[PDB]
Amino acid sequence: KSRMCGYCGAPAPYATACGLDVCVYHTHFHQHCPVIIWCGHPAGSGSCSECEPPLGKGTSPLDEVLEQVPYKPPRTVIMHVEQGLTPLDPGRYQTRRGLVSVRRGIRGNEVDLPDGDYASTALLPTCKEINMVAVASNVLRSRFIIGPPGAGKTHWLLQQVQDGDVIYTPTHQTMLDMIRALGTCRFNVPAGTTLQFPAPSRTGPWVRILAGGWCPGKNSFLDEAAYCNHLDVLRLLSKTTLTCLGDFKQLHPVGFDSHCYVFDIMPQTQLKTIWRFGQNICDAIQPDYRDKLMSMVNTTRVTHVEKPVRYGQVLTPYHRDREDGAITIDSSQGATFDVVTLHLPTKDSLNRQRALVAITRARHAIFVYDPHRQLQSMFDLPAKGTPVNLAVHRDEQLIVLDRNNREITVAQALGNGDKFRATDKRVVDSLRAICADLELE
Amino acid sequence: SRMCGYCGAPAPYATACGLDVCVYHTHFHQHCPVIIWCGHPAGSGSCSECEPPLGKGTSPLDEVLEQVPYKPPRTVIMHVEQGLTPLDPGRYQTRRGLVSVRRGIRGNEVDLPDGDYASTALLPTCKEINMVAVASNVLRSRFIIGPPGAGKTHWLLQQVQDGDVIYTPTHQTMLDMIRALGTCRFNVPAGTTLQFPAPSRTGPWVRILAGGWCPGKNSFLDEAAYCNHLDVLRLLSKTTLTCLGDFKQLHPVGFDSHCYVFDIMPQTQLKTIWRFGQNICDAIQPDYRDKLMSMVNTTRVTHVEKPVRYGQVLTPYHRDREDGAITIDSSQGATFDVVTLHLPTKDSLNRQRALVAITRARHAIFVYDPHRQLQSMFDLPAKGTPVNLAVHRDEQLIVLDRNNREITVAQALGNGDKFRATDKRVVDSLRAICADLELEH
Ligand SMILES: [Zn+2]
Ligand SMILES: [Zn+2]
Ligand SMILES: [Zn+2]
Ligand SMILES: [Zn+2]
Ligand SMILES: [Zn+2]
Ligand SMILES: [Zn+2]
Repeated sequence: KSRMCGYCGAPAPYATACGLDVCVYHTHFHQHCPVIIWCGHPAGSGSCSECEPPLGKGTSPLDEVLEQVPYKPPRTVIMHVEQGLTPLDPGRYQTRRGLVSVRRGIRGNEVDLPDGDYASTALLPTCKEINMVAVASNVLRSRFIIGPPGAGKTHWLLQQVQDGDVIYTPTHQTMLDMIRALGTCRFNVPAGTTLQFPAPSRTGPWVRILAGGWCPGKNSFLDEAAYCNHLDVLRLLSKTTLTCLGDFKQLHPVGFDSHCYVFDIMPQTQLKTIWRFGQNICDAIQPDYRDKLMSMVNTTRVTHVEKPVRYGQVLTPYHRDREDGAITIDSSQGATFDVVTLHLPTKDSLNRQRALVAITRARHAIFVYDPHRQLQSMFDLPAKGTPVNLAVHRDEQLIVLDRNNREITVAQALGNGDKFRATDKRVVDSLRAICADLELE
Repeated sequence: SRMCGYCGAPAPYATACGLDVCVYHTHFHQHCPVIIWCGHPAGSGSCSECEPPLGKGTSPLDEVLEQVPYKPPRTVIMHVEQGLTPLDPGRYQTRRGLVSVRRGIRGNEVDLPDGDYASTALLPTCKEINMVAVASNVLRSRFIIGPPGAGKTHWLLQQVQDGDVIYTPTHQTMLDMIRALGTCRFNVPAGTTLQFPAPSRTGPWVRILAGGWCPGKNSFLDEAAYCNHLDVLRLLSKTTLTCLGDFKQLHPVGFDSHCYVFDIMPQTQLKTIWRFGQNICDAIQPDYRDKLMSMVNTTRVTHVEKPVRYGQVLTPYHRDREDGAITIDSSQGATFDVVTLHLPTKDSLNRQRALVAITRARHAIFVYDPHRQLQSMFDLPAKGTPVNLAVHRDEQLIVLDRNNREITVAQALGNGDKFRATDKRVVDSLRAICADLELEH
């Protein structure tokens, strides 16, 4: 029945409002939110003889991380205490006589408060289940795998996960992405997803949304780690070690300056062999990666157009510029296409991470429309030729670009004696069907 | 009431082979005996009606039947009791000539009042064959010659409607059809030693050729040069066909060549090849009218002086199979990345079986021909490939450089030549292995 302190796992009679469990000493070293102490007041408040002592800065990295998660206090609901029953929700409240926990009874909700009216604040779930001792060691027992785009980190996970293992992943979407590279996996469809999830096949490794806390398994993995909420990572490292796959040079987490500090003190190894694009792309993105990248595939065509084009998937920075099937660059992390157009109509719109992702989505050809010459400032991606015939869909119509980017017909492509380049199944199926009809007409 | 298979007139008799004959045609089926007005077979001077001698028939059918000799069954005894016998349904020749043994909720449903009659069963060989309609229906059908790797089965997907039917000659061919189709109705055959998917019942049908005709809108014949001559006739007794095949690949088992009907149908040939290089295309071009064009890189040809075991090993004779090698005839419609042709026995290679063997692999073929059998049929020179092949041996991925030297994937990454595979399991190994080289070393 006794809680241990999340900073100093000594006995923890108290709790922050956010709410981490603190000991008698650490009540004055959590400047992130108030902590009510032995007297009815919060520490630091000059309200009496006990809350008079001043607060101090905390030495934990947890403190430094809360500096980017501002405390939004919820408003006081009031505590109407029966004989022992009260009409309130789950529990974990700070009244005025110390911490109070109301427990789920189906014969009413029971509290160990004598009959009266007490003003009560709900505790947040921000630092619940965080144990900074456990984190301190576990992080040193964990590993981080830098998978650049197209190095197949997401695949190495498959040739290593076993069915008693748990895979954590940050968003509903990345969750789904992982379900499908696995196939048979166990999971729960998140409350309030706006997507359609397969059937939870009940004989596979587990897949869980990072925000769900820790769940026991044998080995645990963190998918798209450099992107994950800092506090939910810590909630994991308070209970297990982790095998972390991600990339610092792509997108940062959505409410934070950079990636969580725990990855910076892990041992880090980086995949160097790339299965998705040509060496010219690899060379363009090399500055962001320590070890040399070696491309297993052909030169990816690079073309810089003067006026906008619509070849392949169109990627664009800002939502307002999306036309006719295009998508945001951010929404394309993890995705792969044969051909992308990089659509840059709006100025000061392309940050270095957003540029990385975009020039590494395509396999065979990228078309860059960069009137404000933004991309040259971050990546040296010179125009590059391929002596092949590109095949891509556009408005459900197979079109063919020759080695000089002229739209020609399937028939003319067979005439010019250059091979077709394409990987997408539907493109390749349209391509093979059409060549049949040409011969049988 | 039954018409005649030769002569669509009232057919009150029937050959031993299952073909309904009129009164005229009784004397013109030299393939097997048939019984007349009396109890005797014509020809046999053994009565007062069977004295006139037999005549040669003038249908192509008679000509086909010269290739399936009549094997007459040992005479069963038909125990007619209750009007029911304990023999299996069909047609028999008792005492009385024509007697039909039906389905029955009673069990058998026989006429011929009770007694115990020596019976002979008719075979199912010419059952439901109407040469009149065949004659008229061939001239309405079409034949698509699809050389190996022309993807004839792909053009078929792009034409078939849900009411259409697709016949196919073997269990294996049916499977491969079903998988290329996806959504398709079928019944798994009885006795199958293979693993069929679940018969999605919202698709075009897919039936086994020996399962006779079944209603449908448009019908199709798969690997038509390979199909049983008489089973094809059964189809042309009821509908027109669209036939996809290759006369220059295997013959139907137990026949000289393909069924004559394809010779009097219009024929067109696919010219575009998606499987092997133009070197292999040139090697087989004598067997095809129209020029073959390859859409893929050269295939390596290596003539070995010792037997090897690189890739999938093909060999003509069951006797020579060792360590997972497969006969050449088992490999029609299969595709591999690398094949080894294992030619250790003399006079083993007809022309069809070489055509098949040398058009199975995508990227490399190794020939072991110490009896120099192949040269007599196909000019298959040696050709080099500036690449590193990859293939499994015995659960172990081995790599061959551009000089056919086994190397390690480590060394492969060093010689700076791209890898060349397509098989999924091979490519996943290659990937997993390159991961482990940079991750654990
Ligand atoms: Zn403490
Ligand atoms: Zn706090
Ligand atoms: Zn106080
Ligand atoms: Zn007749
Ligand atoms: Zn017969
Ligand atoms: Zn007679």
